Amino acid sequence: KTVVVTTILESPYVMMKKNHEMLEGNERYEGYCVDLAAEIAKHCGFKYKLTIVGDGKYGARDADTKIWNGMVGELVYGKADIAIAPLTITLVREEVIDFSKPFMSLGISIMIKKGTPIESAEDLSKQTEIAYGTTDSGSTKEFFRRSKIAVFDKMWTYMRSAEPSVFVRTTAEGVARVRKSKGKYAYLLESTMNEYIEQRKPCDTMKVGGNLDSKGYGIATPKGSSLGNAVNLAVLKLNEQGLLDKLKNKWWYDKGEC
Amino acid sequence: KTVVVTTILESPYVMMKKNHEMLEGNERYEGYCVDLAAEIAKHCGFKYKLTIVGDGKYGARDADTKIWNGMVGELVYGKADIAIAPLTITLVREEVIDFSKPFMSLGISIMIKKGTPIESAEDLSKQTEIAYGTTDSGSTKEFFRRSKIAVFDKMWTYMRSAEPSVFVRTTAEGVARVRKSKGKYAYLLESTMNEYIEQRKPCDTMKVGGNLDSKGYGIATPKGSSLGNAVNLAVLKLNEQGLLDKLKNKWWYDKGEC
Ligand SMILES: Cc1onc(O)c1C[C@H](N)C(=O)O
Ligand SMILES: Cc1onc(O)c1C[C@H](N)C(=O)O
Ligand SMILES: [Zn+2]
Ligand SMILES: [Zn+2]
Ligand SMILES: [Zn+2]
Repeated sequence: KTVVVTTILESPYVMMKKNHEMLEGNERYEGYCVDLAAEIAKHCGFKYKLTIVGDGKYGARDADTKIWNGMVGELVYGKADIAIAPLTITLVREEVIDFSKPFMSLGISIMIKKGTPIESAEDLSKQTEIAYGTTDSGSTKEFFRRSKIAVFDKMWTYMRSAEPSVFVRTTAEGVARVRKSKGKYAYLLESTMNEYIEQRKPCDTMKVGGNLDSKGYGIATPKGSSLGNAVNLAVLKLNEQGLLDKLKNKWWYDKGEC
Repeated sequence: KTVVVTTILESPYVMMKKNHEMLEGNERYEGYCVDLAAEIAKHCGFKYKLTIVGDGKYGARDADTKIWNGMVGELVYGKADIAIAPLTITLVREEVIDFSKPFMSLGISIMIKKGTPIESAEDLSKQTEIAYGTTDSGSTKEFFRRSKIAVFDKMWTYMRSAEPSVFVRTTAEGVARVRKSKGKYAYLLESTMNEYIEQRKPCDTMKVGGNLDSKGYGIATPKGSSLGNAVNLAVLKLNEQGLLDKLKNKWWYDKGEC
């Protein structure tokens, strides 16, 4: 009956509302994905319940245990019926779950503390004073791990061996490390969120260079789910109507602090 | 079973090779989609024949007969097994055919001669001296037809009633019209092509302003096709391998002549 939506607490997609403690259910959260979830449900005609993924991860398969974690995992093991989050459409994930066409287009990028002498990935690879890393269990980390491109492979070879760890558990943790490391730490994260942070006080971070790749986020459902077809048509319908662009402007730029 | 591939002669996606005269079959053509078709065929393990869409159209549904034309029509009516072309993933099309995840990200844009006083869509809508139109039977013409957004809607009302016709049969016709119109004609087409033409002699056109939307091109197969699954995963693999980006630079900028 009520569709269980797995999502992640990640600003500006899903965030705890100001006085959420005084509210119930879906009304406790606000964000791009909360707005989208409400629309996807309206158009597909289903009641739903927003839920925050238990392990706070996007989703990766543990080689060896072979168990999927994050939102991907909740879909795979049947804990949730659908995932509405900034979840990247990738091959290893599409092999175990279904994705609608993209609702947002983006790519990996470099976030620096303003003033950092770095202008590209090539710059990062060619040096060592400035450490750099990615978010722990997801598509960005897999991108470098699986890359055959010289620059990206050089970066992986360093990152995978760097001590202490250059990987962070969450985006907030990477942004903080960037802000606190006095230009000695750069962060590899998707452009959508790099751009978001660039507009939030203290306005001390910046996105540099072009995107490392081009890809998208999709609404995910368990393989062979009944919701798949309709959510995909809903996504296409809503993008064509301009809602998705309207929502990015709302959560990114209208609410800009810089 | 040799796979019949429907595609369209559209630079730099598919073009007749210089020495096509004494060449046969697939060898007669070259371009981004020619390499892409070879790549996907390789990964999906099938033999194929490139064939040019008979009516030279991307694909639109006649409102009276409800009959589909273009590459979409060839797929719907079983004249082709797969379409490998710069074909845009849209709702009306996704309803009759299947599309893999995007192999290219893009958006509708504005092509001006060069030196013409137009900075954006808003500019076009506020004047009458400079005529502007789109290509027929495709997603761009649909974008404006079904657009509730003030500027785009206003633009449609002008283009629809326009006399003479501001719509063109092919992208080649639109580019020629912009080039010969002494800046009195602006063309609405996708960013991918706008940026391609911008890098080709006589170097007299230019893309102005940002894209009007964000979408993607997908490899299309007829509903319930056996090829669907594999081609989708192959597209994902190729994008992640970095091949699509390799192909983009090859046919767009390495060959750039401006
Ligand atoms: C959001 C976000 O931003 N940078 C990132 O790596 C992520 C996580 C990424 N979207 C994933 O699905 O793994
Ligand atoms: C290519 C291209 O470039 N501008 C355009 O309108 C098109 C056609 C568009 N890709 C379609 O599928 O109709
Ligand atoms: Zn709605
Ligand atoms: Zn290959
Ligand atoms: Zn007719």
